[PDB]
Amino acid sequence: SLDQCIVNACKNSWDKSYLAGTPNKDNCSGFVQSVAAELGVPMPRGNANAMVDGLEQSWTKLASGAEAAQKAAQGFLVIAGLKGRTYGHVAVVISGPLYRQKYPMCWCGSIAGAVGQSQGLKSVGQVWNRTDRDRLNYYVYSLASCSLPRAS
Repeated sequence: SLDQCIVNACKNSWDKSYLAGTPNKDNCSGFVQSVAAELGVPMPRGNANAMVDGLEQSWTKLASGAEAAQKAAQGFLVIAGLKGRTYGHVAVVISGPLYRQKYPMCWCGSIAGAVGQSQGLKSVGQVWNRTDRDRLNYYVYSLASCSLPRAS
């Protein structure tokens, strides 16, 4: 794919509650935490702003959304993130055609409701406001999370 393991982790994480009592579909940071936990990727703790701060300090940053999609297609966990004045947002980037040839497809939950939610059917350029989508950071983990295709 080779992002099938990541897509699977997204699907599995959608109905989980990383923070007890708070469905991940209603909590962007919790959703990403559950995905990372399933994949065995260490993550900074906390809300979206805190996670972005941690990723900024420790993870390789990609140059573009196009590169983000390519890395996800190679089996890497790639997080799109941007800090907010009051609330930030984070999302998992997956492989797929770029929206407006620029913005990669994603999975994310959000307390905002539908506008901040994507089950792989929206891009980061639809979830984030127009004044934010060109300001996103894309962080990739140092090792691929996905495995070889099935042997048989």
